[PDB]
Amino acid sequence: GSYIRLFGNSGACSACGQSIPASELVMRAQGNVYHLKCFTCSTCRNRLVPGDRFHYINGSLFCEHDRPTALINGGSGGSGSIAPFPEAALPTSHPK
Ligand SMILES: [Zn+2]
Ligand SMILES: [Zn+2]
Repeated sequence: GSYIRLFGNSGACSACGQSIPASELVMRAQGNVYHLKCFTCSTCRNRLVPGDRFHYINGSLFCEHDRPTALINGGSGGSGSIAPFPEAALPTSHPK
């Protein structure tokens, strides 16, 4: 295993992967987990906020400012995607 940076294999965000604590709520979407601080677009690094417009395509984070229009299934009369909320997912393993 090479991708394992999550103090083992409990849970981590694809942006940084620095431990998913039970204390810090994490943003979960289709089938992936992210940190509320790591919830930023990969184009302009705009933080996605619950109540603000964001884009989630192929498991990637974009924003209203970039708005990848060349490959957005549903980008018709203004896509209305809103950033999800952070909830507690899984605790990280701590090797004592
Ligand atoms: Zn993170
Ligand atoms: Zn952006």
